[PDB]
Amino acid sequence: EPSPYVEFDRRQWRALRMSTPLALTEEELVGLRGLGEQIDLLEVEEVYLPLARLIHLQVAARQRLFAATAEFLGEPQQNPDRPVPFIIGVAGSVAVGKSTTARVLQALLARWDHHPRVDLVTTDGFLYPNAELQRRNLMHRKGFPESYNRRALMRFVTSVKSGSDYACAPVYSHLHYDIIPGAEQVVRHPDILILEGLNVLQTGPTLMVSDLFDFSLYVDARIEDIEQWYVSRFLAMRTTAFADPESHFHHYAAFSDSQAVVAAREIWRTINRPNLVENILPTRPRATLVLRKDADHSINRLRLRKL
Amino acid sequence: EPSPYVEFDRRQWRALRMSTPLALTEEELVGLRGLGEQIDLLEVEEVYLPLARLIHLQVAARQRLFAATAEFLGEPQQNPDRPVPFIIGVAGSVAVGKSTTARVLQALLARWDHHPRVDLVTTDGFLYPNAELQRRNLMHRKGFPESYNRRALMRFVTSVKSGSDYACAPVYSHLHYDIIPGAEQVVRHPDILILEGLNVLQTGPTLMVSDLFDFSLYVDARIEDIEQWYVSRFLAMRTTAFADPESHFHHYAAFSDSQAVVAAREIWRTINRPNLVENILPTRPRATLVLRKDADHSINRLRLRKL
Ligand SMILES: Nc1ncnc2c1ncn2[C@@H]1O[C@H](COP(=O)(O)OP(=O)(O)O)[C@@H](O)[C@H]1O
Ligand SMILES: Nc1ncnc2c1ncn2[C@@H]1O[C@H](COP(=O)(O)OP(=O)(O)O)[C@@H](O)[C@H]1O
Repeated sequence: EPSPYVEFDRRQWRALRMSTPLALTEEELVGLRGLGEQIDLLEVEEVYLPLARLIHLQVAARQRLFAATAEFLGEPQQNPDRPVPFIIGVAGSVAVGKSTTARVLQALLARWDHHPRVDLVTTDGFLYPNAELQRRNLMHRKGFPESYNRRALMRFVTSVKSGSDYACAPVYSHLHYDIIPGAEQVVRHPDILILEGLNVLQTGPTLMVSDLFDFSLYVDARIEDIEQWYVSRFLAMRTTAFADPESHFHHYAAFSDSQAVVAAREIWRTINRPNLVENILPTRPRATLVLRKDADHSINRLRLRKL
Repeated sequence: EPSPYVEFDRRQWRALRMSTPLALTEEELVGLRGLGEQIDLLEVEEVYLPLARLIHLQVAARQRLFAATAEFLGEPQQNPDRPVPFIIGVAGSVAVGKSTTARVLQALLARWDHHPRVDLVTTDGFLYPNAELQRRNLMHRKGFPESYNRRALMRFVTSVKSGSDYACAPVYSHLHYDIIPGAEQVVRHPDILILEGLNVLQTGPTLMVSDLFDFSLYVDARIEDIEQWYVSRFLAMRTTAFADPESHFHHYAAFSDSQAVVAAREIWRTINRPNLVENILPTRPRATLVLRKDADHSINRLRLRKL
């Protein structure tokens, strides 16, 4: 039976790397991975390099596509130095490694000879402020579709892909657990934009951001494995993030392995798991490429969307 | 504020026709329109011709796109005489003229110099048989998402776009109001496939048909105007379709204008309107091109998706 997909194991996937060059040191790579992520240069070669290639083969191809509409409408032509921004989306559960994958990807893509302006934006900054969240009674739904100002989010990406000179996005603080007053991230007509978020790939009664993606990634892994990464990281943060007195979570630093595990699991059980099951996972089918990571965080399976 | 859309009035739209040739007589056009549709050669020139152009500009462009993935995967190349089928979807309410628009489009596209194999398939044949509908208690939800064997529908389109030599689809009888036993529509690797249906443009927790469209159309019009076309056509069918003794609706032929109007409205109120409002209209935002028709069935506004 025919399928819209094609799957590989790392062995099959790596052979598609070809000549793509590795332009990242093992040290640069470090400042790119988040706590708990195992990414090393090898994985960047057998997995991220082919991927970088695929994306580059499509950037050109995807443009012939907008050219047509421009030609059809009988408009000016190029401005080879201001084409239509290539939008890439990275989706996946909390603690699955999206940020690592997105930062690495941005590092690889920016380090290509064109030296493209590759901007990265997370939907974090599009959550509603805690005050506003409390108003709607959503302080325990942070991450669910309704906890984001999607109108703003959509306005943003649309602006960037429609060729605006610059666009602004609010900024979220993981330290204070809230939106930073007056903080803004300005994006100036990038060549490529990477939007990272749990709910980037979702669809709805209104034109959404997933409808503006030219390529998409879904970082996947077993649910019990992700809970594990989540709990584990929670305990680990007792001495890194939580250790800071300014942290909205400083009280967890004192917890014992045992209590921390109990706490980490309750949050996972009442917030992140339900959201992953009800909102995130149902979007996985639409991702151009799904990266299957096993229990050790290693990506060794991939599902590509050819149709 | 930037938008993913661009709108035109017929005046602006017609100028994009250019040189596109009219290869249809006023007589050929006739056997293409359904009862009540006002389409004439003029509209085919000021509206359908530009559209035919746009589509042709994209067929080429859309292919450079699959080429890339083929090149990336390091596969054989062309077979210029078996490229990836261009899938087009035509959505819209019951009685809005989809079938006319789809048949005309197919006529125009087939009559292009390449003389492409342009097949047209309606989702009608993918409804569940009345017996099966009765089992699920859906005899009054015919047209709603759940009244279709979408797995089959998806299997079909996927097969055709994945390059199969041929694919089969069941056949629906408007006369007997049910699926025709043993009837099948065989589609052989067309160059272009047009899928016509109320719910073609919808999205869901699973990869769907709308996800395989390379271009899409949404025939629109005011809701009170469509009800009008529906009721009006119901009465008109008393002497055409319903007049046949074999019709599952032959009993309506006898109705008086007044009773028929009462009946037509109850069906519209309890079936077609709810479905249009709850399922069809919410998909309009995702259509590549929306054709706004006014009360006289004339299309004089269009909304194009550039993003
Ligand atoms: N409470 C926290 N305090 C500080 N940093 C955090 C906190 N929670 C998560 N982070 C970091 O911010 C990012 C959050 O990632 P998550 O939201 O867990 O998605 P993912 O792990 O897939 O990137 C990661 O870099 C994570 O290490
Ligand atoms: N009860 C019926 N009997 C015979 N033909 C019908 C009947 N209802 C609709 N048709 C015809 O079949 C097609 C049904 O179209 P509809 O399902 O009303 O969508 P649309 O009008 O947008 O094409 C049209 O050609 C219509 O004229």
